[PDB]
Amino acid sequence: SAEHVLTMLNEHEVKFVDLRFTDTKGKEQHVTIPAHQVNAEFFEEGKMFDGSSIGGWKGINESDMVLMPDASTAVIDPFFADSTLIIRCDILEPGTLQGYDRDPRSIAKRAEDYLRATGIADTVLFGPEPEFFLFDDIRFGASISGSHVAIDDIEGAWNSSTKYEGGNKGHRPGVKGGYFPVPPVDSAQDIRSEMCLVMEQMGLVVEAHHHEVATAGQNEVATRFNTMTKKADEIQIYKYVVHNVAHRFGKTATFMPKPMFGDNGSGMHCHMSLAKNGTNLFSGDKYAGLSEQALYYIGGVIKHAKAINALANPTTNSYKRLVPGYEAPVMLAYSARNRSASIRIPVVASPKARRIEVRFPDPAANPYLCFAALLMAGLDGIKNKIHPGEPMDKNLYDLPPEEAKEIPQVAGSLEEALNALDLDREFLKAGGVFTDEAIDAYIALRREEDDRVRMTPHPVEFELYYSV
Amino acid sequence: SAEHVLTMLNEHEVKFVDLRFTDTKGKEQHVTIPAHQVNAEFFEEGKMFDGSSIGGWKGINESDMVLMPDASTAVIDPFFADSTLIIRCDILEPGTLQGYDRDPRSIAKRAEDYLRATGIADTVLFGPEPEFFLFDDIRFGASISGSHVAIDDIEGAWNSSTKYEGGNKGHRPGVKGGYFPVPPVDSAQDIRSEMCLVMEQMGLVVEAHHHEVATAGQNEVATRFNTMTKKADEIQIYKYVVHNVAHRFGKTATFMPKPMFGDNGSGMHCHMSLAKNGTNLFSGDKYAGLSEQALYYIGGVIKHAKAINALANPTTNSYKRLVPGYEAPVMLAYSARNRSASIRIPVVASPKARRIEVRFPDPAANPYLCFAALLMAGLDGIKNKIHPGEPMDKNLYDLPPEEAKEIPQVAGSLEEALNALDLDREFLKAGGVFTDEAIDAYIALRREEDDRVRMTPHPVEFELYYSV
Amino acid sequence: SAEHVLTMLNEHEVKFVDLRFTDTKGKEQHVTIPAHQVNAEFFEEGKMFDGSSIGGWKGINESDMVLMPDASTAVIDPFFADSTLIIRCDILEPGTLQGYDRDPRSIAKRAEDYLRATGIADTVLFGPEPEFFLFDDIRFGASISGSHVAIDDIEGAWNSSTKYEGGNKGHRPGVKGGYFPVPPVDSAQDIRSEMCLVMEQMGLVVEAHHHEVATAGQNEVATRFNTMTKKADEIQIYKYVVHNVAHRFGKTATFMPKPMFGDNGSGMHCHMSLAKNGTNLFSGDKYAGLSEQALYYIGGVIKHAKAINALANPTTNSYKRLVPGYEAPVMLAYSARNRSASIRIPVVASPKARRIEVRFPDPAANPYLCFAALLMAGLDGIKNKIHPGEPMDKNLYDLPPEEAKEIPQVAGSLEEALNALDLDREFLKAGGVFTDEAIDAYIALRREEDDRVRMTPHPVEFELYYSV
Ligand SMILES: Nc1ncnc2c1ncn2[C@@H]1O[C@H](COP(=O)(O)OP(=O)(O)O)[C@@H](O)[C@H]1O
Ligand SMILES: Nc1ncnc2c1ncn2[C@@H]1O[C@H](COP(=O)(O)OP(=O)(O)O)[C@@H](O)[C@H]1O
Ligand SMILES: Nc1ncnc2c1ncn2[C@@H]1O[C@H](COP(=O)(O)OP(=O)(O)O)[C@@H](O)[C@H]1O
Ligand SMILES: [Mn+2]
Ligand SMILES: [Mn+2]
Ligand SMILES: [Mn+2]
Ligand SMILES: [Mn+2]
Ligand SMILES: [Mn+2]
Ligand SMILES: [Mn+2]
Ligand SMILES: [Tl+]
Ligand SMILES: [Tl+]
Ligand SMILES: [Tl+]
Ligand SMILES: [Tl+]
Ligand SMILES: [Tl+]
Ligand SMILES: [Tl+]
Ligand SMILES: [Tl+]
Repeated sequence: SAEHVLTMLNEHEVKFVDLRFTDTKGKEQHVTIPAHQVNAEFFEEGKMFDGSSIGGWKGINESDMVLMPDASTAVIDPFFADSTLIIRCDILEPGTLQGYDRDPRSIAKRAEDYLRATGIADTVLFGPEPEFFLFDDIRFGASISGSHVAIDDIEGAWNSSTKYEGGNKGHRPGVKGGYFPVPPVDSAQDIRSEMCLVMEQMGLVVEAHHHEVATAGQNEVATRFNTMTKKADEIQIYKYVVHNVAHRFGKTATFMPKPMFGDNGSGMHCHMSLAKNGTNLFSGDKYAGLSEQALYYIGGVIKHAKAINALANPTTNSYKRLVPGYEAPVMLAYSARNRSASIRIPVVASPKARRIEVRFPDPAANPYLCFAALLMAGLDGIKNKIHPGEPMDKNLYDLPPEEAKEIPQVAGSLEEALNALDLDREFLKAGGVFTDEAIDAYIALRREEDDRVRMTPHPVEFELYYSV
Repeated sequence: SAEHVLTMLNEHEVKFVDLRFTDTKGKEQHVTIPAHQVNAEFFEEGKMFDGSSIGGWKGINESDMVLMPDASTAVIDPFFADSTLIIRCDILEPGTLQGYDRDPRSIAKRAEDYLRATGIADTVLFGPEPEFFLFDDIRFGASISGSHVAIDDIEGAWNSSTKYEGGNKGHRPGVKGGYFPVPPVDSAQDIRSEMCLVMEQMGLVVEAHHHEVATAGQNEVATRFNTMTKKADEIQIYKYVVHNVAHRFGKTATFMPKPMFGDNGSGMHCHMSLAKNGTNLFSGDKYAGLSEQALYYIGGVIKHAKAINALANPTTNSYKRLVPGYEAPVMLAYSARNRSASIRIPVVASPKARRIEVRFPDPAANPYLCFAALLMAGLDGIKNKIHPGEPMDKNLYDLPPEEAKEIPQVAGSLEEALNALDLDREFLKAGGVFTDEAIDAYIALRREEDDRVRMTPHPVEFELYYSV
Repeated sequence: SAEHVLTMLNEHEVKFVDLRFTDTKGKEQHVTIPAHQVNAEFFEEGKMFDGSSIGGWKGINESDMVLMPDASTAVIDPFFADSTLIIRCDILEPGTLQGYDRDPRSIAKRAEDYLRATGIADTVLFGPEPEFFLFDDIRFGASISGSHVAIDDIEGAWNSSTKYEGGNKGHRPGVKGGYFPVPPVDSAQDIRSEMCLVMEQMGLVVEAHHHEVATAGQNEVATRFNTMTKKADEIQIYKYVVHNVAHRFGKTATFMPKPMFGDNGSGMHCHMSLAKNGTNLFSGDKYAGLSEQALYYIGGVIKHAKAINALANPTTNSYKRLVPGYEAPVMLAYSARNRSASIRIPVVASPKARRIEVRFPDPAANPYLCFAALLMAGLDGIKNKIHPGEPMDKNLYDLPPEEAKEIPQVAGSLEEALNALDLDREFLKAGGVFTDEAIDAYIALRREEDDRVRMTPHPVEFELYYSV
């Protein structure tokens, strides 16, 4: 906090302070202030901007907002050359100092408050498992005469034939085979561990690291859960460390859900549970150790899944991952074993660790809005005792049409998720967490992104239709 | 001052002294003298030149002028290899030692004197927000067979498709999107902070630093306000540090108003206020906390805007920024919210900080002449109680022809600004600040620059007319 | 006419008929119809289109218009591979069959009618002297990262140093020196004569051909005068032959007014005279053999010059030619000798050949609208006895400020010419020749072209301002 922060300034001879926050789409933003500009004043009323310059926050008249430093988030940047301290901020409306309707962090905080207000529980626990890719070269573009994307990495199976200037060494993970081969097949041990050390120096707690399924560098660093809002902060720090350590090693990292057709996409499973006075409200006598409270939570998520998709799978690319695969978590059902089920129930020893894992989210999701939406849906399931029906332990739709298998599924496109969010918005507006304008603003930003993809001719359309 | 300067010579074992001053166009100039040439004599009567060699100062007969060191400006150069002390100078006429009519610094000082002489206030406060671009490669030329300009930077969105020799890393700001993404999208954190540290070592006080809106490296370092003339000095030091730190990092910086069509231009908003005995003469009971004195100041600026343009937007390029955009500050009106308004009224807490922000200036402007012109116009607004009319809080001309929206606007071209300055020159000649010859000399220099642009075929004219 | 046309179809075994017309900007357009589609019907009511597809003619609702073949214009295309007959058309409104307000050809015809209606004369004679350039290679472009134009030709003086694959032969016209050197310096004798033979095969009458002043291929083919509308038709045929013969010889021709800075631009002087019952209404007892009727004509042109500019110099490029040169015809005065005068009075033997030469037009001008505007202005000079004042036989403004030499001049920019046309529109609306919508539509098209040039950074601005 304030008192502590002034200490860190001298302990580390800090020269600058990097004010950070997240935009509507979920991208961390920043502005730097010299250390000498930090004072008593600054902490109680923050510093403001010429904001009319950000996206989905742009009001023609009322362009000015306030940056409120959260003294608890203070952490040293491990990359910058001059000693600089990062301080996450909240965006508050001037004078009122209440907390901008469109500020994703404020929204997540409101949802945490509302949890307590309803007395259903006092804390929400989140454990995302975000995956990513490390490449050596990424090129792309689109103009009137065409479009293209070219991915390249030393691990790419396609390079088995490539001439290298010191010789092709040839130990690389094949398609869907990068799982756990030891080095030299796995070329990222040193890279992943650096990411872990740095993540920890930034307040995160690492549980594990490993290469993922896809060829061409899919990797993962598993970090420990935490309270909802703090965890979304951690996700932003996580992405920052990944992006920058990658950069510092001559790589380029991406959190895109599906960079390649034919190999694994990157997902962000979300483990969750509620608690009250140190008791796990999700352990009980019901299915797999679940409380009935947990089942209503599930029911809520299943009822509002398509709307949640607009936040957990916010890109058109997200829908290229959530494609009728067999492992692809698209079926709106729960199970402890079935992998077609978008909600896995971790079979676990201690009741203290009982929870649910919503598998459909991907890393492109704004952690704040996605996490909050998951919660609000779960709470609407509890407030309204929405029974999640029976578990789907049998086997996926590849167990094709048995009754056509008309099991509820996730949105099949962004346009559809956006639609769902438009209509099914009430559960989010509860407790005044999400406002209509906040929701409409979001829908509009994403709608223009969807347009670019729907309007621009796709390379495959030529393969399919040029000789029509 | 003199006494102090002789100290710095020994404290830093200074080997050279760099005499600096600014030409009519606003470019800092210099000549170096060995430290041993500094003495008692030098400070009281300066050292002179073979001046007939400078532009707009060139008189065929009377070519000799005097360089008068201002001992208060002494500062060490942070780039030069041999210890050298910079000393800003004033250009005085020989014998009389009065202060050259065409010397921009002398002109700014005369305007500060005149403020006090009229007793309207004792000090003028200026806070420019100059923006700039950092590129990797800039090429251009014009000959009988053609013309061309090619800009290139690692951040340029157009490079998303470029092959790089170690691989394209791909994290770059899209068009109009370089605003606040954290690194690696923002590639200039280390660069900006170095600029800040150095600026401070040169007497400036930094308030903040951040990437700007445009792709391809638009950046900004916000420095604290100061008295008019001292601030124009600071602008020259600011440009020097930016240009040289950029150079030292393998970049090239430009303060051009509009290097690229389709993305943000660089502006130099000017925050201003007057004061007397430590009281802010701009706080009052009127609109948004303004005094009536502030409104008359505004009235003056609006009345003489087109003439001020000739100094605040002195290039033909300036007019490619001040183009009917929606954010483009071209409407001669004041408002606390409306962004179409070329004069924003900072909505602020403390009356101590009340002021106005004239948004149309750009960095190509000679800080001295531009600042002085702004003042002289404001004073003519006060001396003559020119009511600024009513505020324009409604909404910009994109709120097209409602009455054709015949709101006063800034000059639409340099030729027009020069014209305005020609005719509307009286407010500048007040107090003998600006002389006719000084003004005519300036108009002529700029007029020949305008000619080159008006006379040389433009690439786009071929796109438009070759098949005519 | 109709009867004759059906003859030519069999005499030349015509396979196709090319329907041609001119758009608002002045570019010839076409659509091809098989010869078998020509019949009785076709001539009396034409064939129509899905027109909503043309520029400045685009009405969202009422998109359909009629193509009315003018049987007198029938001529064989000398380039097309299959025998095809060209037939110029008029654009008429459906049902009414009256003649589109925005059809440039209809407008020229209305102006010829109006001449007769006022009884001032029965025929208008026009003799344009359009100049052009023949290049070998022309490249240009503009994107967010830059712009460029590169001209190249075997005659370009800059190629004196170029390595050619069979050796540089070295006989080329220097800057401003391509005037009349005999071949091999003049490399276009064969090219020009082919153009002449073809022009004649297309109904034109050639008076002379020669190389022009500029290096890099400026050339000219002088054709005989003719009645106003027929002459504008001839100009379109002229441009067609030039463009296509050039193409057929491995060259590329342009009618741009000023492709290069530093050498001659291309102009289109317009010789004019009026007649009644075979008598030249311009010969008289007044100045240089002129009638007083001729002087009033001149007066009219001088009064409405800036408005006429919007049609005779319709491009931003046009204003790079009409630049204070000494030979540059920018002064609104008449003279038999002075070359600063934009209106030369040909000193000639026979009274039968007395006329005036308005020198400021360039080839980018829509011949119909430009010619019509010249006439309408001259007629307004006659109807209102506007005395042209006294002749300017002395010497040009290079005979600088003698009284500042406040002689009327042509528009200094397109924006200004467009302005003039906006305000000074009445003389054109006379006789219902030009309608308001027709004029406003034109002004809008050109206004968007002016925008591209005013908004796009110019290469020279970097030369001048990058180090600002
Ligand atoms: N209530 C809870 N109790 C215990 N662990 C939890 C709870 N809520 C969330 N978690 C989180 O489950 C996450 C880890 O999953 P993991 O299976 O190791 O990832 P991956 O198999 O995708 O590499 C951790 O972040 C873990 O701490
Ligand atoms: N009278 C005044 N009182 C307080 N601040 C002033 C006064 N006059 C000018 N200023 C200046 O306003 C300027 C800063 O603006 P800023 O909004 O941070 O820039 P940007 O948003 O363009 O990055 C500073 O240079 C500030 O010190
Ligand atoms: N009334 C007229 N009587 C005679 N000639 C006329 C008349 N009106 C226009 N003309 C035209 O003047 C034009 C020629 O000019 P010219 O000086 O040979 O061109 P250039 O010197 O530019 O190569 C011809 O097209 C000529 O027929
Ligand atoms: Mn995983
Ligand atoms: Mn998992
Ligand atoms: Mn800015
Ligand atoms: Mn500002
Ligand atoms: Mn000629
Ligand atoms: Mn001529
Ligand atoms: Tl900005
Ligand atoms: Tl896995
Ligand atoms: Tl995965
Ligand atoms: Tl010199
Ligand atoms: Tl800007
Ligand atoms: Tl000539
Ligand atoms: Tl010419």
